[PDB]
Amino acid sequence: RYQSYLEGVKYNVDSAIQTITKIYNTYTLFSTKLTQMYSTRLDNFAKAKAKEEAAKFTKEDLEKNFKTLLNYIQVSVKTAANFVYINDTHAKRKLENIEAEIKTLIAKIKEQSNLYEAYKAIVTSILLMRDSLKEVQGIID
Repeated sequence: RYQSYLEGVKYNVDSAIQTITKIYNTYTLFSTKLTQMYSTRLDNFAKAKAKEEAAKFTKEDLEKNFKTLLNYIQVSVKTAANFVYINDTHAKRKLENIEAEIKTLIAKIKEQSNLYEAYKAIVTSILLMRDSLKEVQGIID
């Protein structure tokens, strides 16, 4: 009963952590394509392929990943609202703080026309958020 709440929060927090890693790995890959397409060491064929690849990253994909992240945390918060003990109510409080931050990041992404700039606006925040979510996992398990 109460165990299924703890299990549900653990699953959704783990999925949120994975989603952040997916977003950060996308940023890393995007960055390398932008570097490659202006590189002086690469030939024209290779730079052209890198320019094509840099153009295939979408704001839609970033926004989808952020909606996936928000949804995992929102389920975590709804489930954690059933927590009653001193340590797991603290986990619930951290998750609500993280939910609010995710909404702020989704708003920041909207106000950036340039996709790389949108990633740059959120990378520090999501890296810190992943660490905070790792703390949450320890607080309850």
